[PDB]
Amino acid sequence: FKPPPRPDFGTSGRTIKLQANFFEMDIPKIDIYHYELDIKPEKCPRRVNREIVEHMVQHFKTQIFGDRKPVFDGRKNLYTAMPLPIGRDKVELEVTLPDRIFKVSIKWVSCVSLQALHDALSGRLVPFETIQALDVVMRHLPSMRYTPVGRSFFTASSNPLGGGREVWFGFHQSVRPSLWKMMLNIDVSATAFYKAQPVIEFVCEVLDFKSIEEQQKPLTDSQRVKFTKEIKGLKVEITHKYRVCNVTRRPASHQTFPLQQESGQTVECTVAQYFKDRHKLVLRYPHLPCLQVGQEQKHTYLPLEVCNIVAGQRCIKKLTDNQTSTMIRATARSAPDRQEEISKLMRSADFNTDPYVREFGIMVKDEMTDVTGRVLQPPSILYGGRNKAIATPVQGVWDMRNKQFHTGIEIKVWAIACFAPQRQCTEVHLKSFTEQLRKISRDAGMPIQGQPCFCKYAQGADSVEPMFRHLKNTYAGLQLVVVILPGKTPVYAEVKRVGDTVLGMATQCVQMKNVQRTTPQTLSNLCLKINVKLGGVNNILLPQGRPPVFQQPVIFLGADVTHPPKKPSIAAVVGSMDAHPNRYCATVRVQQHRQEIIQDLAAMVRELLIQFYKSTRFKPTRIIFYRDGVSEGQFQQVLHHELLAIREACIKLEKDYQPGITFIVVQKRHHTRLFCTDKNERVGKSGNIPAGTTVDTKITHPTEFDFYLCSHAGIQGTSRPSHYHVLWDDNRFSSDELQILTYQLCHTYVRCTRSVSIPAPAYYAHLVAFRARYHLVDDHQALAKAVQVHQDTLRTMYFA
RNA sequence: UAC
Ligand SMILES: [Mg+2]
Repeated sequence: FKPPPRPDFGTSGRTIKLQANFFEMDIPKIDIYHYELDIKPEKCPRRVNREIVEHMVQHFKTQIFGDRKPVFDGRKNLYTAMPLPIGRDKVELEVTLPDRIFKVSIKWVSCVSLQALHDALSGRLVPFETIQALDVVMRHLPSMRYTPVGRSFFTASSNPLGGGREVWFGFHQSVRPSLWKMMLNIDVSATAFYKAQPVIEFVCEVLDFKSIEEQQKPLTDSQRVKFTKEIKGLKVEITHKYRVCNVTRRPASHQTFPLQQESGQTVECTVAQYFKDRHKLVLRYPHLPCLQVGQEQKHTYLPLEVCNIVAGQRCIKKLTDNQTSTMIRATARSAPDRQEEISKLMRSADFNTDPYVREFGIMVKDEMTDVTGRVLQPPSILYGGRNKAIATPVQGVWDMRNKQFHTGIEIKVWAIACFAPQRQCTEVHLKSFTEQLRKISRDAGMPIQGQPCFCKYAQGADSVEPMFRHLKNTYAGLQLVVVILPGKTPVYAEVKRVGDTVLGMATQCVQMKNVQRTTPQTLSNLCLKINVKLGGVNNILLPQGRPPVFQQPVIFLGADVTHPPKKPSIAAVVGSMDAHPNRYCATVRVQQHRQEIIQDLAAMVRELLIQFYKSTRFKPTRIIFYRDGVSEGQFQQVLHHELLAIREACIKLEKDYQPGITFIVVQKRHHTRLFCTDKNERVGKSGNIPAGTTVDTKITHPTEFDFYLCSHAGIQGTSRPSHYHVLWDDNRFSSDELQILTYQLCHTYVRCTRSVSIPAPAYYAHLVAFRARYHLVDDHQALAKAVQVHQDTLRTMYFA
């Protein structure tokens, strides 16, 4: 029901001086006053409402507001520093915007006690409405100055991404509680928007046209479908605002609509003819389709040449890899650089001279918060082979030189399928590839004995299944099929579909591009996934160097949801199947569109418990549950349902079975940044904090059990420390034990010899759902059937 | 193949 209080403050690890992008706020103790606004029409966008309120305050200045500067949230709530002279009773007013008349009623609703909040920060376990009030106050002005996106703000600076897209720089701002004081979280952000250009040029940039003069013919269906999928849902505006709901198949010269003549009779009329009659405009490009806007019952069609893409539209649809890369190159910068940019941002914002921040007596410190962090000692890693070499993670990174796999799978029989055109990928390529791969393999501890028994060329996904159907039937004990493919191709999905869901064979693909030039590290990293794909163990945590939670049987779960770019959401939960913990088992379900809550969690947890008991012959006395990607506002419901789901999964097994459940939420999408005070502590060109820095003081929840942990070594840009919030804990973990455990689990990721940002279970869950995505593409019964995995595939970490 |  309620998250546990904080048990203790972690004392383990080596102390480090840090600075967090949290800026202390001096909050007065006075009572803010809360008024409610009912504006009609009631479905106006927040910006219009803000303009209405502005003009309202400036208009009724004489009898209502006076010299007071109230702050507005864009919806229905208006706050004032000192009370409005209206009393309890509701007042109605009219506000005219320069041609429209708005009826705005204002009635006093409540009082916001800043003292209650102040005291909550000091042992009176926190009012959300007060924090939200402060938020409104702090972001009243930037909301009117810039383009608000969630808790961020953006503007237009000439930073093309291509695709009709652009880069907008801005910032994130959020009022946040912390022990004792109120913090202002300020970070530099940037996101993708759509350019303010004519739809013609949009078509040009989407279909790679240098000019609209080319393609002097009607569009390929191929093209229409792409442009349709690009512009659908976007707002346009007439050059003489509408919402594009569809794109016509027929050109503007032939696309018709029911036109009512003055006699009353209706006759079908072409868009071109209508624009020639009504607007005296002859379409220059009548061969091009139309944009169906508004209601589909309205039958409203607009030619492309008379529409412009409305400025300020954030790009939500998934970015291409090149666009994403460009975004990275434009946004990524070292930690000191980002810190300086946040400083310039604070200087530019100048909260202390803000009329509204002044009005409410709020004051913001210009210095980042001094926080003392602790670099946790990393776990050693035990490898196998003759040596049984122990590797020590230096800066969250280690290697496999003079090291073999823990239990390297002896590869005797295996096949090679190349879908690469043989001109591009030739016999000698395959030979040098298998040669190099074998040397690196023997050096890795997973010996691929003998040349490949099978090795053939093929093309088209249509031939994937039967080829496999042949292999499994002609080679006894066939362990692995190495599939070679060039560039983007749906054959990967087919190979994964048949391989994981149909026949149950381990498949390891390589890009054709990476076949010809082989680097020892690439091949080694390939073997890392190949070994775990065959059920082997690459490496384990040092047994003696582990938290006491491993004293009695414990299962580690990792859950995540993934949402579609009608298409269902994918829920994925994985569980540890040994005591290392290395090998994991996977469960995956399809569920309601954009439903974050794992609906069928109980069945999955039950299934994982069953597999655990089958693999270890033990009933886990403790269940550790790492939940990914849950907003701070969705906590109570996801906890209420999923905790009861795990509990019910335990009860459905046995009446007496009640293991301790630790419900933890891992957040990676936040704006908490940590910087090194001493330049001697900076690591790499990024200048980031080292791998293992843990912050559970100062900027963390005043009462609850939460902590920041930066388990990964920043390679590029500024590191984002993973936040962990303990929603439940029957096991009564200490801060040190839980933080160390969470840190050590980040070293159990098998796809790389380095510490990752989030623990292996959550990452694995993400991989499972991401694989289910490819399992889908190729009614609920059929989907759940297509996502289900072959039983022989099930034991093994196929998602690796 | 591995933010
Ligand atoms: Mg997720």
